[PDB]
Amino acid sequence: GVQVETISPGDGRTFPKRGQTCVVHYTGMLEDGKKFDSSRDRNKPFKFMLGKQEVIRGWEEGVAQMSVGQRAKLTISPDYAYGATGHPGIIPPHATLVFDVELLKLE
Repeated sequence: GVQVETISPGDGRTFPKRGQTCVVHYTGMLEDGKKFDSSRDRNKPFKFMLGKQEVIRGWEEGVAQMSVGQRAKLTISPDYAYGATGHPGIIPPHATLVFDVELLKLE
């Protein structure tokens, strides 16, 4: 399902763990390449404890594969995201997500 892909290498070491405050700039675009979200546009770094289940399952799972300082593409499967439900008002149901994640810093 989810198929996170390395873009550019990080430390190659510190993968995300339980309870860590993951910190990433990112953007979010559909399969079509149409965007729906940007971390940077806000210019605010995005922060989330991993395993907290506060996010879509694919984000919760696939970020862990990334290293600190790594840039990576999250081609998250819809089932691991909003899926058939879809994100109301934004993401149409059954749409694979594509994130240009950059793991700034685990915290």
